[PDB]
Amino acid sequence: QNFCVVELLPSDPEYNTVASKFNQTCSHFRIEKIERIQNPDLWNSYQAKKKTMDAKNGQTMNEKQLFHGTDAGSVPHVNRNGFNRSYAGKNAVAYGKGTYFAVNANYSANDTYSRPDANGRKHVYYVRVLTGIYTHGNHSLIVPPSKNPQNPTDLYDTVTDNVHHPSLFVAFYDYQAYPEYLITFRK
Ligand SMILES: NC(=O)c1cccc(NC(=O)/C=C\C(=O)O)c1
Repeated sequence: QNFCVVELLPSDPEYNTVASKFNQTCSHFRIEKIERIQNPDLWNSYQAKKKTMDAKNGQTMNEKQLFHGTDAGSVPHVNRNGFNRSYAGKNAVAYGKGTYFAVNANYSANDTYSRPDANGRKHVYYVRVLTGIYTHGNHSLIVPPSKNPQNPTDLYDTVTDNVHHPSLFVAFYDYQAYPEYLITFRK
């Protein structure tokens, strides 16, 4: 429930990694700051989920770093809780009801997701997400579908808009995502 926020200096390698990724598609924005969110209990629950996923998915690289735009007022909620059940920015559209994450930052930089606040600042997290093994989503999902109807325990881990060339992923569970970095920027 408790956490720390550490601002990255522009000259730190970590700053540059995050900024470079963001700027692949968001170079016309101006980055005001980049912070690392340190929430030990959330990190520990996320690592336990990764350890379980890594034990079951074979060679799959279960983790992706993806983007999530949100309004200024959701930042304290995400910082304490991650993208949990009460997170007001969960969405229910063509790929299911859950939390939506973008492969590319420009998608999250849309004003609909990273709403500019009264000072014009926009907020996009760069999030460790356990994408695991995924399939094509659909509007009815609140959890991902089962992989094999002949042994329906094991579900897909996430769903996506396009299995072989994804642009977004939907995660349905708490502790499937860790809000590692917060990028504050403007137009
Ligand atoms: N909030 C986000 O940054 C984000 C990331 C990826 C996708 C979306 N999209 C949606 O919330 C809804 C529908 C969709 O893309 O088709 C938002």
